[PDB]
Amino acid sequence: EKHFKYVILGGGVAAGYAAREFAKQGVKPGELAIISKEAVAPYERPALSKGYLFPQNAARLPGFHVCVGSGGERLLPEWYSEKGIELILSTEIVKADLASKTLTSAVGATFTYEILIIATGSSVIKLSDFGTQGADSNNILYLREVDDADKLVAAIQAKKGGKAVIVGGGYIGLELSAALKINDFDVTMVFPEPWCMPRLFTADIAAFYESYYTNKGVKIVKGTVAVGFDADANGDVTAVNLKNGSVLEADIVVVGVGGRPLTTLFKGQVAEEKGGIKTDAFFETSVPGVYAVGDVATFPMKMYNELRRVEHVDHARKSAEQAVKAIKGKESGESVVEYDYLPYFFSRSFDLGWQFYGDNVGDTILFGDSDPTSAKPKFGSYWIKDGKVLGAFLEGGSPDENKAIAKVAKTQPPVEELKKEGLQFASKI
Ligand SMILES: Cc1cc2nc3c(=O)[nH]c(=O)nc-3n(C[C@H](O)[C@H](O)[C@H](O)COP(=O)(O)OP(=O)(O)OC[C@H]3O[C@@H](n4cnc5c(N)ncnc54)[C@H](O)[C@@H]3O)c2cc1C
Ligand SMILES: NC(=O)c1ccc[n+]([C@@H]2O[C@H](COP(=O)([O-])OP(=O)(O)OC[C@H]3O[C@@H](n4cnc5c(N)ncnc54)[C@H](O)[C@@H]3O)[C@@H](O)[C@H]2O)c1
Ligand SMILES: O=C1O[C@H]([C@H](O)CO)C(O)=C1O
Repeated sequence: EKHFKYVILGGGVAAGYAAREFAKQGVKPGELAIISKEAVAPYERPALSKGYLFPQNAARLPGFHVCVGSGGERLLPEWYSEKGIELILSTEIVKADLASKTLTSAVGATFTYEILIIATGSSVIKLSDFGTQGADSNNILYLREVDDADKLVAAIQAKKGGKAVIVGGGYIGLELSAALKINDFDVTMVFPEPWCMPRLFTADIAAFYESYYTNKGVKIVKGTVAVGFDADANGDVTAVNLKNGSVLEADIVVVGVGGRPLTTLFKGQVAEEKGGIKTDAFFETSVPGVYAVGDVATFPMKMYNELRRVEHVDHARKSAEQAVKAIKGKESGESVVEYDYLPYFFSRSFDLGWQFYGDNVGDTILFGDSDPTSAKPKFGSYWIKDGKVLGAFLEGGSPDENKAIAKVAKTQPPVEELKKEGLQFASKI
């Protein structure tokens, strides 16, 4: 049975960033462990949908260990041992007893803590979860962890020049459709909503990305879902059957239909809200000494006076740091500031890249141009509620422009004629 003062459960983004902050905060050898089911030390998960998939000069471990994704120092396994931070890899925790402060691995082993950080991230939703016919076929692929990414790269090699079907029109769909096309596949994206990224993109924004993709030769089939798959005698996928009776031939299927917080270890033991583990502004759960960070946390979003859960990397990094600051604060007597999060989302594909800051509520307007025949296109939007700008999006911004939209979102300036020189508005705030 192992004993640690601090245990981080999960070896992902939030775990690595927590490890960095513990080290900044003076953690001593033998005090901290990170327990992860993965076989590798924490890494910047966003690379798996982007650089990992380049057909040459691809990202690979140990390159994109944390914290290189935010311009930080890289934490190789050897950083952890030299600091006496125990990485316990290839270890899945299958039970957590918060009353006894003990965790039990799949293999029977046991681990105790005085302070626990839950950083278990999200599951990948799978068509097999739905019981979809033929969803067990080979080369139907998901992307959450580096092991999944390796399987996809291997399929991309095995099936080169063939046909790929991307199921889903969220972040994964967007990024992976682009990656497959760059890898020389005939690519078709299939999704049920009226335009891609329906939660964040407006119809205007979505139409830009759809036309851009179309121009790159990506086929887009809207208004339907996969209801079945054909497989060959070896059980490899050969076609995707759609709700509307169409069939798409496929050598590879990539599915991105959402993720859900991995919180079932704690079912009944902590308070839960909006699908995640409820926390305060310090990431502390119902149970004292038990924190929850990253994708699992439902936490108070100061600037919008609501609880929220966020499933993006910037929050994973920041929430991790905050927890460690709160823990360390309590040891010498806090105060620590409440988490004050400004939402930051972003995606890049092909030669495109956008950022969004704030909250996408209220009425929207589009500025700039907007032309999918490029180059490089530069256009944005503002979300306006109660006479204030609450949210801002920009595709193709320089660093000063991106900064300027972030400042709009953080300061919520009043407005009416923005559309006029939209970007200039941000540049003058
Ligand atoms: C492929 C991909 C690309 C993405 N790209 C972007 C992007 O470009 N921008 C952006 O904003 N967001 C992106 N995201 C979202 C972002 O990566 C997440 O918000 C972030 O990883 C959350 O970090 P976290 O540590 O909560 O969880 P995760 O990094 O998932 O870490 C969870 C860790 O806990 C381990 N775990 C879970 N249960 C157990 C257990 N029982 N025992 C031991 N270990 C366990 C997992 O294996 C993992 O190591 C991306 C996500 C994916 C999947
Ligand atoms: N740049 C980024 O921020 C980025 C990039 C990659 C992954 N991710 C994260 O990774 C996780 C997984 O992403 P995702 O794209 O899978 O989730 P997502 O929630 O961003 O979107 C999933 C999409 O799946 C579709 N959907 C739901 N059921 C479906 C079905 N039966 N058939 C077809 N489509 C269906 C909807 O169009 C929805 O838009 C999320 O937490 C996401 O935030 C983030
Ligand atoms: O935040 C990120 O982490 C990775 C970095 O580029 C990894 O260095 C990535 O691709 C991002 O968008």
